[PDB]
Amino acid sequence: MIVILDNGGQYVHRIHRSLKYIGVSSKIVPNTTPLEEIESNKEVKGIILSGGPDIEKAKNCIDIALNAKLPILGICLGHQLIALAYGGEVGRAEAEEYALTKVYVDKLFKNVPREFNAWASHKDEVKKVPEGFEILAHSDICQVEAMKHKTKPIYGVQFHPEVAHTEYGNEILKNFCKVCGYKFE
Repeated sequence: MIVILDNGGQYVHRIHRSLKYIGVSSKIVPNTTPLEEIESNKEVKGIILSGGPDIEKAKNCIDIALNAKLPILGICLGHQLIALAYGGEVGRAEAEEYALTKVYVDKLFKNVPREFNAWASHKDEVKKVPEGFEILAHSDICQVEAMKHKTKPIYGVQFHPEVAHTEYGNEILKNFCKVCGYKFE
């Protein structure tokens, strides 16, 4: 089971519907869900922090990003929240509207080409990557399209892998799920 923190965005049900596509069970919980509740359910093998319009209403994800023992994928707001949580920096970015963005893989991306089109907003972006993290990908307009913690199973993506408009979206979700112990036969 994967747990999805609902940070309020339009694409949270889509996360559940894409994980289903690749045969991964998931459930949406409100983003005020204490970390203890999530980890007491031993079926939960990973966490997704969803997209969301307001970082100041998703403060509890910072607690989850720092303290969880399970793997974490942050998506857009969630990517920014992981960055903030380890003492990285977030700021206004280049363009608010969801658009197709060419992403360059600089190093999650098993079975994915070096360039691919991703569905992304750039209202906000990680300005400073925290200690213990490294950039996995970038676009022309965004230095940090994806990142991961070097030793902890924690991943962020500025773009929405759950949206069909993202090429290899389900492959990216599936690579995350493999880290969460999921077998794909």
